[PDB]
Amino acid sequence: DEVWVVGMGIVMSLIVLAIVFGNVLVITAIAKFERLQTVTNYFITSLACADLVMGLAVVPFGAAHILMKMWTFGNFWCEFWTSIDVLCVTASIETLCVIAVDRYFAITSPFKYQSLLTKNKARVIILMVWIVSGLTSFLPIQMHWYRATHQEAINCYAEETCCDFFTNQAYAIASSIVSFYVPLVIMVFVYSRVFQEAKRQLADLEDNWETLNDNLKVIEKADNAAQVKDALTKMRAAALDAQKASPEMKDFRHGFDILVGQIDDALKLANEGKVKEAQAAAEQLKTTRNAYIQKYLKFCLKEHKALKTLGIIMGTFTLCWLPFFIVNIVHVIQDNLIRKEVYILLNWIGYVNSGFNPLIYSRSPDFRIAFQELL
Ligand SMILES: C=CCc1ccccc1OC[C@@H](O)CNC(C)C
Repeated sequence: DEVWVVGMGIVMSLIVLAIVFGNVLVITAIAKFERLQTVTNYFITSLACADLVMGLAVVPFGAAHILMKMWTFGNFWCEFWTSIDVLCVTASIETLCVIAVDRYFAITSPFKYQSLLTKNKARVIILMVWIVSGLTSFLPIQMHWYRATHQEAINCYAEETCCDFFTNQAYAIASSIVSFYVPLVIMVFVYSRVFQEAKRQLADLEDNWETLNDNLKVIEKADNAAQVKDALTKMRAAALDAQKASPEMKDFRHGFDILVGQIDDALKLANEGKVKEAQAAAEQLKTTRNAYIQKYLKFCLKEHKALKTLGIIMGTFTLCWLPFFIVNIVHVIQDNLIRKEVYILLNWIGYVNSGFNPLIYSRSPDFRIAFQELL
């Protein structure tokens, strides 16, 4: 008893401070800096604000309730506590779904994400998500929908006792489906499509830079300047195609301008060149692609890091909250399987998850620099 009452208190307090500190840093980095201020970062700010509300008005009260013997704030301020608890989870999972949809709308069809998905549209989307979550969270709790249809619990709904959820079958199933299981399917499908499509765009650019290496390696330094025209004609077309398909747009466009100019110098205007400049210009092309791989690999690595960073967050959320939501479905199909010991523990797993988001953000170099220049 003596060891538990202090160890649990220390653990919960450390979790509270970790959640508040991390989410405050994540919010401040977006809200104060200018380098990282975009629609995806606006959605990140919405998620961080939801998790901050979870760490402020949900986690400490649940910790006090589990640490103490009974509620203390009254029969009211317990409906609000549960409402805010459900709202934070719903507005986190739906914000994650919006993030996945956004990262699908900016990898599949660009030139529209920079024209329609503006700051005003991002604000509208996050407001819509928050209002939808509020409508599906507060309204059932604030009235008789969440009440249980049996008399053992009714003692804990009044007379200033208890704050346990006491799930009723209909509301439990409806909330576990609408709030979590519906967003967790659209979310997973959309993000899996994003990963299936991102590889394709990388593959399209990789092969465009393959039809140049074998072109340069095989045809240029063999013979018959006539076919050097054929290789260079193929080289120009593939270079132009890659050029046709954030400093990325500026840097890549100017980079391909140099490559095309070098290609034209290799094509010359007084042909029969053979050795005097066709091979000499070919060697310079070898420097160009050797100095382009560095930029191209850096960008591909950055995207495969940025996407996997969001993949970890969308994976950490599932691996933390799904164990709880797979138990709520058990409590309705057949009771007496789980007592109120691992139900609290599995629930508290999702509570801890609110602090894992800022640590995952530190993996991204863009966020890490903002964190360092803020502490
Ligand atoms: C289905 C359970 C209620 C619920 C619905 C949607 C999101 C989260 C939900 O519950 C997770 C915890 O917030 C429960 N909170 C009470 C204190 C147990």
